Amino acid sequence: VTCGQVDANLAPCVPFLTQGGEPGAACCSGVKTLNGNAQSPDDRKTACNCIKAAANRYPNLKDDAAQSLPSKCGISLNVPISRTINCDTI
Ligand SMILES: CCCCCCCCCCCC(=O)O
Ligand SMILES: CCCCCCCCCCCC(=O)O
Repeated sequence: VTCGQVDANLAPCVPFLTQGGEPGAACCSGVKTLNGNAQSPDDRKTACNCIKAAANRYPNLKDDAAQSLPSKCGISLNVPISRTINCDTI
């Protein structure tokens, strides 16, 4: 898992992450792609830290949209969607 793939798959989610509403088909497709390609614990930790880096690159979006993104796209995660989670301690 590389952070470039994370960014490419989450790029269609920026409109929903800034303007709310419902995540489109492309954003949910990217979310499910990322979820299905991060299988092993190391893959999931890598993807989590890539997502944290991306969130650092967007430091002015609040959390609620990203919190509702997994349920809206039909996935379930074992971590909260938060800037302050520690990815390497699960
Ligand atoms: C936990 C390993 C990574 C699993 C992929 C989750 C898909 C991304 C969901 C959160 C996206 C975001 O809130 O920016
Ligand atoms: C595995 C999903 C959790 C990913 C770690 C950080 C996710 C929250 C970061 C803030 C999301 C945002 O508002 O862009």
